[PDB]
Amino acid sequence: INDNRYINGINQFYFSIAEGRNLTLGPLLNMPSFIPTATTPEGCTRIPSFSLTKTHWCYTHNVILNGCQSNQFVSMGIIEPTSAGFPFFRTLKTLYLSDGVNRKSCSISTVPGGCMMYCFVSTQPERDDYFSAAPPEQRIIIMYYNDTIVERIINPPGVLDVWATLNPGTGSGVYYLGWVLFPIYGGVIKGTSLWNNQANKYFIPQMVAALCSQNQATQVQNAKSSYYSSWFGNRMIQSGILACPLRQDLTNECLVLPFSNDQVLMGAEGRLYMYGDSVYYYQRSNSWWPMTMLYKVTITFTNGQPSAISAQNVPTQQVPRPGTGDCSATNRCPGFCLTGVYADAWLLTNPSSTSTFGSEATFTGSYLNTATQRINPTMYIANNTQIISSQQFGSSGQEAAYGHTTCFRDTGSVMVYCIYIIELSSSLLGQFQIVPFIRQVTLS
Amino acid sequence: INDNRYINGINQFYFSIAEGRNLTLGPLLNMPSFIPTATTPEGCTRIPSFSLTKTHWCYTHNVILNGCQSNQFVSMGIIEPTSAGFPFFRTLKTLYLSDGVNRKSCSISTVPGGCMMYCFVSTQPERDDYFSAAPPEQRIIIMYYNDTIVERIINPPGVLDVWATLNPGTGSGVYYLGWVLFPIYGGVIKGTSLWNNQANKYFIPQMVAALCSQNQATQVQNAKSSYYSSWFGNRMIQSGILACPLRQDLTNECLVLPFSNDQVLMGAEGRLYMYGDSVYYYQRSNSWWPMTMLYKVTITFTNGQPSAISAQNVPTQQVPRPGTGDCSATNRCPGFCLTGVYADAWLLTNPSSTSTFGSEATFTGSYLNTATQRINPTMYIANNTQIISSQQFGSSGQEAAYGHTTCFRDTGSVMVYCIYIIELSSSLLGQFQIVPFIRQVTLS
Amino acid sequence: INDNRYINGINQFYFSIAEGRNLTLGPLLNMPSFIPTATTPEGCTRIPSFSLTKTHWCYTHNVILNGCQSNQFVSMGIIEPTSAGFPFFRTLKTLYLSDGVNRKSCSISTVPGGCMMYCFVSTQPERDDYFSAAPPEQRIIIMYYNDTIVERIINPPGVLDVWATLNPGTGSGVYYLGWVLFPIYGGVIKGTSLWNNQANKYFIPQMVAALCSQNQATQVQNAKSSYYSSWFGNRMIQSGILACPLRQDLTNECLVLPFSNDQVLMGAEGRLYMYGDSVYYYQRSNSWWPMTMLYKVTITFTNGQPSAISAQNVPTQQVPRPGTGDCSATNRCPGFCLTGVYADAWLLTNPSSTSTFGSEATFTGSYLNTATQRINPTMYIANNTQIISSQQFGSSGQEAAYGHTTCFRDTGSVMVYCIYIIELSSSLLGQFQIVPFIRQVTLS
Amino acid sequence: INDNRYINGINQFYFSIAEGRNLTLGPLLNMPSFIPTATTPEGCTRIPSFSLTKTHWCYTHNVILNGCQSNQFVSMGIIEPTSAGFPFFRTLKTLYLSDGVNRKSCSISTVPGGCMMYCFVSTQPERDDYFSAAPPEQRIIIMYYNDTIVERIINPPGVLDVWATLNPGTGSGVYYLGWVLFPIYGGVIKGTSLWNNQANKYFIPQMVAALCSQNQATQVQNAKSSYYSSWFGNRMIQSGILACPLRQDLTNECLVLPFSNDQVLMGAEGRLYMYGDSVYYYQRSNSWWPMTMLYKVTITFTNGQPSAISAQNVPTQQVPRPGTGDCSATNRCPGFCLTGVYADAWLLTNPSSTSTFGSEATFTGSYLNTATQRINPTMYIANNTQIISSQQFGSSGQEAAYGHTTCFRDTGSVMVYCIYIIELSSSLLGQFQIVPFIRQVTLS
Ligand SMILES: *[C@@H]1O[C@H](CO)[C@@H](O[C@@H]2O[C@H](CO)[C@@H](O)[C@H](O)[C@H]2NC(C)=O)[C@H](O)[C@H]1NC(C)=O
Ligand SMILES: *[C@@H]1O[C@H](CO)[C@@H](O[C@@H]2O[C@H](CO)[C@@H](O)[C@H](O)[C@H]2NC(C)=O)[C@H](O)[C@H]1NC(C)=O
Ligand SMILES: *[C@@H]1O[C@H](CO)[C@@H](O[C@@H]2O[C@H](CO)[C@@H](O)[C@H](O)[C@H]2NC(C)=O)[C@H](O)[C@H]1NC(C)=O
Ligand SMILES: *[C@@H]1O[C@H](CO)[C@@H](O[C@@H]2O[C@H](CO)[C@@H](O)[C@H](O)[C@H]2NC(C)=O)[C@H](O)[C@H]1NC(C)=O
Ligand SMILES: *[C@@H]1O[C@H](CO)[C@@H](O[C@@H]2O[C@H](CO)[C@@H](O)[C@H](O)[C@H]2NC(C)=O)[C@H](O)[C@H]1NC(C)=O
Ligand SMILES: *[C@@H]1O[C@H](CO)[C@@H](O[C@@H]2O[C@H](CO)[C@@H](O)[C@H](O)[C@H]2NC(C)=O)[C@H](O)[C@H]1NC(C)=O
Ligand SMILES: *[C@@H]1O[C@H](CO)[C@@H](O[C@@H]2O[C@H](CO)[C@@H](O)[C@H](O)[C@H]2NC(C)=O)[C@H](O)[C@H]1NC(C)=O
Ligand SMILES: *[C@H]1O[C@H](CO)[C@@H](O)[C@H](O)[C@H]1NC(C)=O
Ligand SMILES: *[C@H]1O[C@H](CO)[C@@H](O)[C@H](O)[C@H]1NC(C)=O
Ligand SMILES: *[C@H]1O[C@H](CO)[C@@H](O)[C@H](O)[C@H]1NC(C)=O
Ligand SMILES: *[C@H]1O[C@H](CO)[C@@H](O)[C@H](O)[C@H]1NC(C)=O
Ligand SMILES: [Ca+2]
Ligand SMILES: [Ca+2]
Ligand SMILES: [Ca+2]
Ligand SMILES: [Ca+2]
Repeated sequence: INDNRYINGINQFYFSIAEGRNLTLGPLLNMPSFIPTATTPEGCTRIPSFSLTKTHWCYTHNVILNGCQSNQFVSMGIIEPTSAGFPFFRTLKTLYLSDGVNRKSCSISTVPGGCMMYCFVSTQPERDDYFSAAPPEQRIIIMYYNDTIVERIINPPGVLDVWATLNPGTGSGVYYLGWVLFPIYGGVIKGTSLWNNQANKYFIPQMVAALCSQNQATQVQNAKSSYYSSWFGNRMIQSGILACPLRQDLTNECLVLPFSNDQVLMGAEGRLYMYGDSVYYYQRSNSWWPMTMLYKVTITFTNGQPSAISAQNVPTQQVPRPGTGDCSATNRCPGFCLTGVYADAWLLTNPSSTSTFGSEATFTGSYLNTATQRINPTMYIANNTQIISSQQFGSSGQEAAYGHTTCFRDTGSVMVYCIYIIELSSSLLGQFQIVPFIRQVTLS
Repeated sequence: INDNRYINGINQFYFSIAEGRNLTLGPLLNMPSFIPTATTPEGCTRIPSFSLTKTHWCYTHNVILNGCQSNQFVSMGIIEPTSAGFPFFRTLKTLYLSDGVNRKSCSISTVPGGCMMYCFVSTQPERDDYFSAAPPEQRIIIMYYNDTIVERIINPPGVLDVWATLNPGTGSGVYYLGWVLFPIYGGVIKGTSLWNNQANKYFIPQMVAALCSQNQATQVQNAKSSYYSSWFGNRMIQSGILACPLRQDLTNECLVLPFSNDQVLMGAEGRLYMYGDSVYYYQRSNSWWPMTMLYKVTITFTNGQPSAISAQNVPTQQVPRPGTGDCSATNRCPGFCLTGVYADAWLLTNPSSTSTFGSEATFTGSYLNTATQRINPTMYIANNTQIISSQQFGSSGQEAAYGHTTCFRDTGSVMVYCIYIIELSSSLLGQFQIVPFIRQVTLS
Repeated sequence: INDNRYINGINQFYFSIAEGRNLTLGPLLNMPSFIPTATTPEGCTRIPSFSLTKTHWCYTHNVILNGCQSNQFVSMGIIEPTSAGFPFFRTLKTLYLSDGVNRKSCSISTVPGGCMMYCFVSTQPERDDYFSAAPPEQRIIIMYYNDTIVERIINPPGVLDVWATLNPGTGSGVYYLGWVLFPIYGGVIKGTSLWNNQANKYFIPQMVAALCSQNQATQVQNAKSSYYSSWFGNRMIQSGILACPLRQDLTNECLVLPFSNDQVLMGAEGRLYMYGDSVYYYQRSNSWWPMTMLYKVTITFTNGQPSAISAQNVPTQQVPRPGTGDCSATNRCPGFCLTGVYADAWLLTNPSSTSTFGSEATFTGSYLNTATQRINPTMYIANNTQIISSQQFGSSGQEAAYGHTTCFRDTGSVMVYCIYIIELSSSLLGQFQIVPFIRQVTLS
Repeated sequence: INDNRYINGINQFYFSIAEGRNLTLGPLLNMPSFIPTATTPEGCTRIPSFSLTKTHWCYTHNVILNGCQSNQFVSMGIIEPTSAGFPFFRTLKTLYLSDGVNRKSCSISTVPGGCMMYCFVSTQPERDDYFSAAPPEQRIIIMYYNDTIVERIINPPGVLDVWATLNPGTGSGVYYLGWVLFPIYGGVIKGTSLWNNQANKYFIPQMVAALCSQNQATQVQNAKSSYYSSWFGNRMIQSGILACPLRQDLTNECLVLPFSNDQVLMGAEGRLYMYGDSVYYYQRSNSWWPMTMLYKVTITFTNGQPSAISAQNVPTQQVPRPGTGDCSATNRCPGFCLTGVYADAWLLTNPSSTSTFGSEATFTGSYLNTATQRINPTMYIANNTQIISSQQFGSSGQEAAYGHTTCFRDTGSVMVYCIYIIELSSSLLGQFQIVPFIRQVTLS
């Protein structure tokens, strides 16, 4: 179990609104990395997922032997203090799922006594998945600290003949009230109930108006069209949550809960968080709006089962991501787009602490500082409109990809540490080196 | 425990003399590295030690937060096959000794149910250790797989007032007949019994004559002087073995067994191996002879206690190491030298299988292919006089340091794999990145 | 162990009713304090707990680095005579629980061979604890004189879903018939069995009638309402006792025994005492009645387990405490109040020695002599209606807070000494300086 | 024993000459004080002595019940890290020597397994001691951690009829090569061998010339006269060292070793230190030169017994002390003086590391910043000519007295902490409150 110094400093808003204004990033600190490196120049390690809870943490990433176009590495352990005062992620178990099953886009989550991981089995190019009317096989693997492993092929209702494809968001899932929730996304088939119930719905971030040159009627029209991709088999690209009861005999008990397209952007990879008793969702900006999308999620239970989800966006115009064409970091107008990168963000302040939800919110993470290239990885702290602290890693031109950020407090020294897991392009070993950067978020 | 595919393919001579002639190195294979990386540009990870036995493996290295001038990372696990057929070193436990005790030059060894590690506590520059008449504190830490940890300060007899300094060789120790043996080295004080019993002794490798331009009388004179260093407090630089009975209450039961200077070169870092029931020793070439030094060690027991050791050198003139001044890779004449690098080698063939010990021996490892710089890491297979297979890693100029090689056979596919643990200079994260390269040693 | 001069003079009523009338306080005596001071102007040391038994004493207090809004200091030792004749509390062991766990409101008790301490883990403002339906984590730490330490998270039955919060009373617990008893208090949830069984119950001290201007029917109505706080999450503020069997593997064996609200006032901090074989309870006056509340407790065992407690109040109208608003030291009428200070009192005379329980009782302690401010610390001796001896410490305006009093007799010189542990506001080092004042209670 | 984080960071020069230039004092940190407070307004606690060694620390001070014109408190324990990273001096044993023997001016020293304390028995005003030809009784008490206590009255040779008085310097003694060394001082009788061998000797600090307005011949004449006090019975006020072999049956084995008056100023209180294998001495400036006096001491052994001592002064003109009349902090000219205060200093840099001994030395401690009053306690870091960092404690006018400073490094976090034990005048409890201030000495 995690050291006494951390058990009470996990999954919470660490600073008050007032303190958020005076936060700065400290130096990067050196700890033994718990994320394995490739041993060949061409080896590819990508798509990390990290979940940290009161008792322990779970980590996983995909490994491809030659180039990035597989096996899945899983790790679990605890956090303990070093003589220098900062954390050391102590690995207590390692697993390497290598058996011919092409598990991809995996999301992992901590569960009592272990880790639960959700993946889909890839057997063809992603685009092909959207055209085929049949969805890929879905699997959830439970790995207990006692070395028992139980993998199950799941068939949640409302998937067959509704979703042409379904993928985990790769971002971490969370254990909530006895259920394990994972972010999901995919393409929905035209004419289905889901498609019809979503017809004419769209979402436009609160701060777009002041930045978009188009008029309200034009924005609305374009936003509605941003949820359908002709390139991806003419499907409605949908975001949602997969709720699975913690059981070892899962078959069709997991539930697919899509977000209303009136509250969320075009479906994309994502991540789920827990701040106190509240669930939050991060949605990759793979559509027209290039800014960090975070939402407070309200989950409704009907007869002990998740029945519906509602999302409330934390309005911002900060931390853009690189994109292609008319959907770069400089875009501000609605339209159909299918480009971007995963770059989640951690809320250091409570958005509900303000009279108007998210009026003044502070968050931290990493982002690729450039308009269209996956370059210049930069760790930062920002509020709704400005970056109040940042530090680029490496020299300009340094290639990078996804970034997963997680923060926690050591209740002993009373300092907050954040880990920024970044896929870095390496010239020595492997295509990428996934690095768990760690530093302190200093108040002052 | 290690998978059934490896339990019977460890610590043995894998090929016959005839087969050794047709061995070649296969491609480097990509597996998730079990050696942790640094998370800052200046973080320094160095001095690895690796021990692999029938049941499991132990690994460790030193971590310094800023630059390479500390904490000690320890790891243990097993080996299991991947769907591609090659090994995956599965970590089952990690430890990070971080408590203010500056444990250095650590050597680790597998023991039933865990790992036993031997280190010395550094409190001043190495050179200062040789001048002070008092030796540094010596410690042996036993780490059981059940998480029990027992560290002891040891005071073996014949150390105080005999050795000005004593260090583990950093290379792996071995578990032999109930005792854990570690390679050691240091400086002996003038006028001591050890010094007197070693007076006038010297060793000249069998193949030096044909390569050295000096006459026999001159070589002998210079060789005798190569065991005394005026730079290192005027001490006799001695190599030896530390034998410790496997106990949890060690105090003064461990025994210091020095090698006779008539059979070994000037003391240096080293490593111990087990090939069947035979113990072998690798001695770093930190003196005048720049070639790989391997010896078969004969251990004598008197009353259940190791009482003396004898070494028989495997005569070679292959695989040189970079050195400074008149002691570079091109040197062949005896004289005092104190320069070199650690680069052990694994014997793929049995030296005793030939009528004349080591007349035709084959070994593999890595070496820095250059005369004086620690550059051009190159993995190879060689016999007594030639390199019969090799492959440089990276582009010329690539900096590197130590290299620890370990080979084992998968008795299922019947192929031999060797892991080359190499300290590589990295430009991205940390001063060095210790990489566990792995490939196959192919017969044909 | 305590010196022979004290082993037989602990936890007893030292004077007869007749002698109690002629008791006066002697000068304060100077002994080396056994309570550590802060080393910074802002350091905060508060909330002491002190337990003294036949063999030894246990002491503890909370330490907060900046201001009083943590770590827990623990100390244990014995009492021995000085050449001047008075006591010296000799510390034989010190401990500083500093590990990130925010242990608060701790109560300590002597146990054979050590100390047992009970705390709760605070993670949010106190008021928040009452609103959340989940109670804070509860912990009991046993610290043996042999340096073994065993901490356990306890989950006594009848706490979850009954008590929104639960805290130790901070006053000392006592070792009784193999069980360690601690005073407790907190908020009970509406609709629970406890709440229902307590419905319509109330307690009005025997001497209130003659001092209250309201009529009997009005007093009764207001008293009933004094047990419910809308400010503290609409909970019934309850007082009680936590009984824990002396074991090192405690989980759910400790028992929560609430006092009947027909015999005790609104729940508050408290302390348990032992006078001979009788258990006594002190209840902080945090409600409407501002006078010292002491009760003789009768404990019932069913099958070797504490099953119920009954309290009999020692009727007084002496020694008031400062309070806010209509609940100051001058208040005498029932109503809802949530203000006051901890100020226990030691009974120098046996309340049962009189035909009518407590008809003539004498006690000693400290109290803040003022109506609404925590000012003017004053040590005293008093009977049911008057203060018969007193001495203010410092000059008027001197700030102070809690006061823990403990008396014992030196059977050698035959004199009674009392220690008054008082939190004093200091201008030099720290926010408060907890001082163990000591003097004699003279007969004459 | 001390935590692993400190065992290797004690009694050493922590910084290089270059680093000494960039040292600053950090904030004062709050830890539970290990020095007991008085419990009455008039209680007097004074004259602390503190010794810290690899394994543990020893502490002691004098306690007088009424005013400062007795009993002796002794404490011993270890150092361990807190969750905030800084030290906590954990007391493991306390003792209170209270038995009618007036032990004064005690100096304490750590010894293997305990503490050895040296005191003299006062029976009359100090001045009377100098006039009486008979010296006061001398005692050394050994207190082992196992609670065994052995006190002995000692009669070292060369004391009777030579020294009219003899006192420990109150500063800590040190354990050196099997002997416990304590600083001493007193008055020598006219006509004795010591007096004759010291006749015409004098010492003038290297930096006095440039600051003194008198000529060389006048300075020399006045300096010679500064070693004789007509006020103190016309004795030669001498400084020295008392060497005692670590034995439990001491009688006349301890040796009185006086310093040559050609290398040291008029006798005064003092302290002994150990930096590596070197012994250093601090001499209170109770004579004409008001600046910090530190000397490297060379001890000569003849037949296993200390036979002579030699002192080499570290030349400075920094950190003056308050004095009376023509001997205030502003004085610079030789002459007879008998005024000053104890204020030792710790060397953060090695004086021998410079080509010219002490040419650039850095030290830290506390000093009363004023010309003639014991006021304005101020902690500082200084070099030979300037104070490069300082912070006054309290508001101007704050009375204080002695200051004992001790520094050590936590080899885990790699930071240096210094404890400044200062006698502070308090208005609340006791005449003085001896406070163990602690902070970090930051490099940068
Ligand atoms: C490892 O821990 C898991 C989690 O408890 C154990 O799982 C139990 O498995 C049995 C069937 O094999 C179920 O009936 C239980 O309900 C499971 N426990 C629950 C509720 O999670 C697993 O058995 C453990 N490994 C072993 C066999 O030691
Ligand atoms: C985000 O942070 C920025 C920078 O701190 C805030 O901008 C400052 O706003 C204050 C007004 O309260 C001005 O006094 C400063 O001059 C602004 N800084 C500058 C120069 O840009 C910004 O208001 C924050 N956004 C919010 C309100 O969340
Ligand atoms: C080491 O390997 C080399 C290369 O295989 C051996 O050299 C060969 O020796 C044979 C004689 O048996 C010749 O026919 C080849 O022409 C040699 N190779 C060349 C061209 O260098 C060498 O003999 C081996 N060393 C030993 C005997 O251990
Ligand atoms: C310190 O004293 C305690 C109190 O006796 C010892 O506790 C015992 O612990 C063992 C398990 O470790 C139990 O089985 C015993 O019942 C305990 N004794 C009882 C009844 O209190 C503790 O072991 C002592 N410390 C040591 C190990 O020397
Ligand atoms: C508490 O103590 C007071 C003071 O000693 C008692 O009051 C005295 O009562 C006696 C009657 O027995 C009178 O003779 C005195 O004049 C009273 N003292 C004064 C002047 O106040 C009081 O009775 C005691 N309370 C009890 C009975 O416990
Ligand atoms: C506490 O420790 C001291 C230190 O070892 C013990 O002292 C020994 O006392 C005996 C006589 O009583 C001597 O003969 C030994 O030489 C002493 N030891 C030495 C060399 O220091 C002391 O006895 C211990 N306390 C006990 C009795 O347990
Ligand atoms: C003690 O410290 C002072 C302050 O750092 C030193 O004075 C400085 O000396 C340098 C020359 O190397 C000048 O450049 C600075 O201007 C001086 N500081 C000032 C303005 O006073 C002083 O030299 C040090 N004393 C020594 C040499 O030990
Ligand atoms: C943060 O720093 C600013 C600038 O000094 C200060 O005014 C503010 O009070 C700080 N915020 C808080 C309340 O911690
Ligand atoms: C190795 O290869 C050579 C060349 O083909 C062959 O002649 C030889 O028999 C082989 N060695 C053995 C016996 O495996
Ligand atoms: C206490 O003092 C009173 C007044 O002198 C005296 O009458 C009484 O007897 C004393 N009490 C006892 C019995 O000790
Ligand atoms: C100390 O700080 C000064 C000023 O920045 C810098 O020049 C110097 O190198 C530092 N000293 C060292 C070597 O640590
Ligand atoms: Ca499909
Ligand atoms: Ca040495
Ligand atoms: Ca609650
Ligand atoms: Ca005298």
